[PDB]
Amino acid sequence: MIHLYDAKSFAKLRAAQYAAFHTDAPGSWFDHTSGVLESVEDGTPVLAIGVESGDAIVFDKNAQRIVAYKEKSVKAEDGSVSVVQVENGFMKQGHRGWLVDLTGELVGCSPVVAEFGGHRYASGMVIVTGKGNSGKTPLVHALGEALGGKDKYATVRFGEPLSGYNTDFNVFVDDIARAMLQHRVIVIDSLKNVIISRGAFDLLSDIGAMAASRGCVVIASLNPTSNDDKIVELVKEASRSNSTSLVISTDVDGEWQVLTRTGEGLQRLTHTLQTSYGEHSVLTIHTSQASGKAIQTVIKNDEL
Amino acid sequence: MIHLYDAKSFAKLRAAQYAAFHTDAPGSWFDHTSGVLESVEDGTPVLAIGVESGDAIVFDKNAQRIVAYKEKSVKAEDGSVSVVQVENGFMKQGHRGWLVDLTGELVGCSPVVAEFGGHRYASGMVIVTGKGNSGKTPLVHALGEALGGKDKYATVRFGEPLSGYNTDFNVFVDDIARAMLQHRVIVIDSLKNVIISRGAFDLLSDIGAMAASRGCVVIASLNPTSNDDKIVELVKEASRSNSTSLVISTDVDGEWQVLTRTGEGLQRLTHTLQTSYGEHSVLTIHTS
Amino acid sequence: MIHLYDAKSFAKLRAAQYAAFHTDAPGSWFDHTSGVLESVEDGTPVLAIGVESGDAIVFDKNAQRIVAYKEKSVKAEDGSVSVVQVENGFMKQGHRGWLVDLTGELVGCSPVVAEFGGHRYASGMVIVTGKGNSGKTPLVHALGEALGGKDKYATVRFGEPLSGYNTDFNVFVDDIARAMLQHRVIVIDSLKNVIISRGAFDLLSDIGAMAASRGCVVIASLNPTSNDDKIVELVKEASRSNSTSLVISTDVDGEWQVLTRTGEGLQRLTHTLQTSYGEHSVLTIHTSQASGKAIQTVIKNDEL
Amino acid sequence: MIHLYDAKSFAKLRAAQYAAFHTDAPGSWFDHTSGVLESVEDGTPVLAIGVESGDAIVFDKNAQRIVAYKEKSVKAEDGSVSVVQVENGFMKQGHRGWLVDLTGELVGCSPVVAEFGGHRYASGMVIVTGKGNSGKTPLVHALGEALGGKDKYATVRFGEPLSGYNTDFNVFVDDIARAMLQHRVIVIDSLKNVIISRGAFDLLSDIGAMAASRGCVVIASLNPTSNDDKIVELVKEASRSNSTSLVISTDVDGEWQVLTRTGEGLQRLTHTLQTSYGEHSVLTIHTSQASGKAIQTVIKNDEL
Amino acid sequence: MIHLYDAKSFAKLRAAQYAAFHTDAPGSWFDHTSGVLESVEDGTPVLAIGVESGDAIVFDKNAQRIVAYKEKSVKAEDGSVSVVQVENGFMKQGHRGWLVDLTGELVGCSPVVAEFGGHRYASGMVIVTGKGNSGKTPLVHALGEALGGKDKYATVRFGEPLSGYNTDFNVFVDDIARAMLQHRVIVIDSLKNVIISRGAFDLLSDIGAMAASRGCVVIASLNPTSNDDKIVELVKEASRSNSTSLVISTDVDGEWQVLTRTGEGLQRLTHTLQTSYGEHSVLTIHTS
Amino acid sequence: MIHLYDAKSFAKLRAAQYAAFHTDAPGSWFDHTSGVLESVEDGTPVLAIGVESGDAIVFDKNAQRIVAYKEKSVKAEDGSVSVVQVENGFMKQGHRGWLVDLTGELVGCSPVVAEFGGHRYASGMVIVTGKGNSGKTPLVHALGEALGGKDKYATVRFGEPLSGYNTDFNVFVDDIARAMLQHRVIVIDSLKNVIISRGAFDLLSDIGAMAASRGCVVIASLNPTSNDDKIVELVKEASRSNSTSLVISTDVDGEWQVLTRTGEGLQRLTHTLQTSYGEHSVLTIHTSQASGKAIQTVIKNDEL
Repeated sequence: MIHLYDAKSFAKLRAAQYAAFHTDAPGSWFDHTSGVLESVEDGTPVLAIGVESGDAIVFDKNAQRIVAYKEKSVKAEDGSVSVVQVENGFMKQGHRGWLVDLTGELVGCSPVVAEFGGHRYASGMVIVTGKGNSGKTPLVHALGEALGGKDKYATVRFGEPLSGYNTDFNVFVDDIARAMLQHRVIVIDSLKNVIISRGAFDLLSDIGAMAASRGCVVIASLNPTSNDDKIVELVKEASRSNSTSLVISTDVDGEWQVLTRTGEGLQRLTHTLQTSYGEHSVLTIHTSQASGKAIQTVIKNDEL
Repeated sequence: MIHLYDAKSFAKLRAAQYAAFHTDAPGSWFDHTSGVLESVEDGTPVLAIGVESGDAIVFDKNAQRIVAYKEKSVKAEDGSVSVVQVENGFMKQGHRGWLVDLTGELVGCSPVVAEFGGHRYASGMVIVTGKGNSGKTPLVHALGEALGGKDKYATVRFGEPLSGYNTDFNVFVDDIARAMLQHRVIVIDSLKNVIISRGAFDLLSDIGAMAASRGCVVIASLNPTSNDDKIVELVKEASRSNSTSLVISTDVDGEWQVLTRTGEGLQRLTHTLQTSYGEHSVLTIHTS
Repeated sequence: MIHLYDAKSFAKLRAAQYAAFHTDAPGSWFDHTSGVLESVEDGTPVLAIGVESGDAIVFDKNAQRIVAYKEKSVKAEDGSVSVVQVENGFMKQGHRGWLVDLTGELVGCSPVVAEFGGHRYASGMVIVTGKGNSGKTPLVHALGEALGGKDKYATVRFGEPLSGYNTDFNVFVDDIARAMLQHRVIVIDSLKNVIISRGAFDLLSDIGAMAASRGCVVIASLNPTSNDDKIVELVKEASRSNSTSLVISTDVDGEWQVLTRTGEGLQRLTHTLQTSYGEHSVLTIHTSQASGKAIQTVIKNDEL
Repeated sequence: MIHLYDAKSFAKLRAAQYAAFHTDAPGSWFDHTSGVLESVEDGTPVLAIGVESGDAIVFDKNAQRIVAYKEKSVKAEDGSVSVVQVENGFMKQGHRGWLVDLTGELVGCSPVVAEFGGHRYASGMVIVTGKGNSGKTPLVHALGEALGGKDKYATVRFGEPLSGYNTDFNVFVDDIARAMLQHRVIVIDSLKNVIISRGAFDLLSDIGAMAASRGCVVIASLNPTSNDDKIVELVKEASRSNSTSLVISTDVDGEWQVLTRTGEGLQRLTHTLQTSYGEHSVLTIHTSQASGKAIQTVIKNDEL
Repeated sequence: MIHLYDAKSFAKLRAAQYAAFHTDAPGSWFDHTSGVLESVEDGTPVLAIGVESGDAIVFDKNAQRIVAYKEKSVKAEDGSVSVVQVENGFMKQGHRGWLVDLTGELVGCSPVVAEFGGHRYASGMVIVTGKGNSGKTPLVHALGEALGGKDKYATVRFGEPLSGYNTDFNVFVDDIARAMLQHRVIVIDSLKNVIISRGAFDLLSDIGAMAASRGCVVIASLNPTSNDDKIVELVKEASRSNSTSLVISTDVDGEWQVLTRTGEGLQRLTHTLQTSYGEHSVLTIHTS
Repeated sequence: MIHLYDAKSFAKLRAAQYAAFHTDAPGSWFDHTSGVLESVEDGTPVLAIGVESGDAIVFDKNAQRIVAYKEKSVKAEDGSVSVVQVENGFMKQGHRGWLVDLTGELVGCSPVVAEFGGHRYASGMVIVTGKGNSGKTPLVHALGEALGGKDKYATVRFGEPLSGYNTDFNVFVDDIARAMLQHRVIVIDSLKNVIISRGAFDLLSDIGAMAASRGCVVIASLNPTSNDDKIVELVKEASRSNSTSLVISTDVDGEWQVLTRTGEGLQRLTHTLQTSYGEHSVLTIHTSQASGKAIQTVIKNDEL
């Protein structure tokens, strides 16, 4: 909905957003939204996501797909009303995204999802990319385990010519919806194929907000494979504007750079990671500042 | 409708337009359209805006969506007639924009919406863009608070990978319609996606006129993300063409340039703005 | 319809076309077509114009829209037959343009619409463009008043972010149809937005002939805004082939160049205009030859 | 249909094709096909042409449109069968082009349509183009009158911002069908607009064969207006492959070059024309060899 | 269908393919498929080819179009099954190409279609193209007569602005299907338009295999009209890829180069041709 | 489905994946999946593949096409449910790919399919390409026989202007489905034509995963024919991201380079092959290390 502000209310918002990343306890936001979801009336639609065609499928708090649901409206303080209606397995009325309020009026945050090696990591979407020798697959799995901490991380596999890999986009969005409804740390191996169908386009522009709202982190690998300037720019765009955080390889082997957006209008931070391989290519992340928008695009032409 | 003129009537129009920006009391136009809107019968369609598909949804004076409305025509002096029909949640007959006359025959204005730091600002749409380090988000919020003055400003959020951000275009136009119906100062953070679906195209070419007619100001940030090349001249200009006013960053950090169209065929004015950050990235616009 | 000729009949046609611009009394053609329109059977379709979708709406001699009209045919001397049928507010049979004969066999003319400052101006469409400091809006209004002479000129406003401006294409074609049915001098402020939907394309290629046939003049402003070579060429094309006359700014402030097509196969003439601003930006046009096709395109790359 | 040949039958065909242009009496082929058309059963479909949408309308020998016609088949010596069926004003079964045999087994000709100034001119389609000062409109009218000789020539007007000009494509194909059914010499002023909808594409690739089959000549003006390489190549293509003859302007004022295809597999001939203007821009063509395919494209880059 | 192989069966296949071009009697493959086609029940679908829209029409062994045909399946050794159903003039079930087995398990051949001037020519599709003065039309007709030998050659005319030329794609595929069903040597003058509608795309990718299976040769002229730039390498190559053989003009007038694919995985042969004109532009191919 | 991991479970997965290629007995994975397929309830859908239009056809364990099958669901441990429904010969509910679990939780492998000349070869898809004199057809047949070993290899022929070649895409996917259901070693001669319709696009992104899951190898030839940078990049993409292994020609006659992905996140290996021709062009492969991602793209510009 829309929000109204004056100098005072705005200043409070910024302070709260700042705290959501810098001081709140890592993962507390995720736990809180888990609570909100559990308190739902059962059978109540909570998440809508687009399939290949552009239509949307809906799920309940238990990641179970809803096939039929009679029109129902809800009026917010905004005075605005939201309507949800599912017919024959597809949304007839409503919008893509969370169908239940998880954020209240605390919007524009990058809720801290975890802490590792002395650094705080944001929830939302993290694209792991770059052009070079450093492999993205080992990195996403190492980051998943590290941010998972005490918890296991969920792995969504898509579009790779390996055994057991799903290659159907609609099964893909199904795996993603379930993962965000049930886990704090999610790894998507290969944003390839996607990034174009309406579903792929919707996913690319929806996933970050969905994840940040839940307080979970989606770690997706993306190889700037094709050097075709039409998609090379689609990679730099996805990385630039559709990601909450970015993890890119450097010219030094095993070294990665992490660029993270700490919140609406807040500063973008950066830190470095060193890594090394163990047996069977298992990667380990070793454990022992702002970057202008100009320095940011300097990082972007790396993908070019 | 169409208007007829001779040298005399034209001269009067130009004088009236000039006054609408230069001498009228800041925000008086908004108050006047508020009065007109309040006089509508309730359930009577007042605003129609396009959704993603190109279809249009309709609202009453209370920002309530109209699902069903039997055909109804209205004849003007122009001799022309307007018709409005809503069926199953979508407009069957009518046009996009205000469905009620707010402007009378005073058209082609950039009604003054506020005065700040010694400068008068126009209503309509204001695009804040440019390439560089100066952040657009802090600027639109600072501008919203300053132009809001004694009133709070409304914030419409869209398309950013942050918590609580709506990314569905249809919810977006809904937020925008409600905002223009109820507030004088509106901030849209991120005109992404738009600038393309038919809805996005309709929005870009309708919003400025809708806002100027109401007397409200829509302050929208637009990052020339697509490319970092001096293609920033692309979205710009295209911005300058569908905007009542333009606010672009300069090569000096914290400094911005304001270019404003004072009216139909009138002079385009320009002034500079100096700014600085406080705690938690709150931006402040200096005033002489 | 089609016309047959031999050396003699052709020579007569050219002489008549030449007179329609050079010797006829300014505005006489308009008065004549006004007469033909008034003699129509009432309720009889006289004008058809395309809406955004590509369909067409129809009007009667009083600029009133026709919603229902049973099939009716008419056979010309050409032996050919025209049919008109309106159903549910849209043309079911017929063509875009004038549905009644206003020109007889006198075709291919640029009927003189007015005289001012010692120059004759043609009816049809006039595009006012150019890239520079000189503003198009003040010029179109000054030209409207001047060519209007004793009569007022009509103003159609479209697609500008100012108060009271219509931005819906279908309302636009409605204003245009009514203007051409009722006035001799018409100003269209902003051909922007248009110039692409089927309606916009139809309008661009129909309006000049519609206006020239009626004997009215449509003065439209067009800023070569975007420097995107795909539409910059659409501007040079519209100006080159879809305009009866062209008014372009020069490198000297306040100075404009008028290029006018005097008729089918006739010479394109050119003259200059000097202007100055009064109070509230009101512009005034001060009052005190052929141009090859090569010199013509030299004028075109100005827009490039 | 398909034709079978051996050395002897092939040699006869070539001799006959050669005669159809070089020795037959000018205009005799037209007279012959007029005879074939007059002997048709009345109400019998003879010509089908595509409208904007891609559908086709049908006409009888009197240029009258056929709205309903029950399925009817005809078996040729080829063993193949042709079927024609019109329903609700549109062809339901059949093909675009002549629906009646006018050529017999004498195919691949460029029937001489007329003789003037000591040169034989071919029937089929003639595109008058080139980039320069020389005007196409005066040239097509002068060529129409000259080739018309004792007969008047028909003029089809389309897409120009002048009085009385039709701008609706469907009315345009209607005028063309009627013209080819009733006259030997036809002038089309402005192939602009066309040259893209399915109808425009069909017209461009059908008209030459339709005209050559009838023995009539269609003289069409085409300005290489837009210097947009996507249509500049569409102009060089239309001129190169869709025209029976080409008439292009040169770098010398008033001079034109005529390139004509004399028949299937035969030599392309070329000759020059000198012209001058009289009163009211009436143009006159004054009256007192093979060109390789290489020299031909050298003529083409003139349009580029 | 799919075929299985081991070193031995594969070696035999390659030997058979080699013989199909190098040692078999010229034209024997055509005669053999003629025999097979003649053995079909009549009214039984044998050929399916695509029309402009992408749909397909069906013909019997007599080149008669099949309007209605109730479903009927056939199981092979492969275990796979083929189905054919025609409804209202169009194929409802089936595939494009030959609907009857002509080749047996001898696949991947370029069956010799004729011998002339000391060279063996392959059946299948032959594209005649290139940039330059040498005219394609006279060459395809001369080649048709020479390969026809004792038999006349069939000529399919399409898309040229000359008298009696069909310009409707659907009539075109009809002429082509009939030609391949009834003749060994076919000439197509102008593969215009094609090289795009679905029908044109299907034609380009089907015709070569259809012709090679039958044992007939389709000689098509293709003018790289679109552009005169060295883009003649575009249509070419693309020609070389969908053609069994290529005939391209050289920089010496009257001289042409013949590139022919002798079979699946076999060597591509090349030889030169000298030619000259007689009366009325009749072209003659010199023979040593 | 999605899988959860912690350091320990992840390490076990990597060890198992490593073994699936390096130590398991060549072809054992294929034999195992053959077993799983034979245990299916008969008439039970096991494979779905896309046809030209984008729709999908379904097969049973005997490579027989399923035309009708009433909705049936299955719940996995993931909690997620899969549904399959076939109506009128096309899938109404379900996804493309294997409709039965063949991999269990052992995902992301490149199951060894065979061993030859001292090298292990992976299952999945192998694209044989490169630009040069070395012919792809003789190489795919030699590799088919070699990897086939004691078993015969299956050959799918498509889109070549030779006798007996199918050129209809839908018959093509039918041959491929049957081949993967019944044989370990498959050769596809010509991925030309494909690599664009929805079916072609689906095939390109599905086949590798389908094959790796079954444990069979699909050896496909692909000539980088057209030097049109829009498809030349589609070739480098298909080779780079849609292949489990790549076999490319070098600048030395008869020599080829084999690049193989050994598993999810594992190292890409490379070795060389020497070959020579016998009689009738029968090719023989003579029988007597990691390559960075940088060296990998250096191999890619060969196709450019």
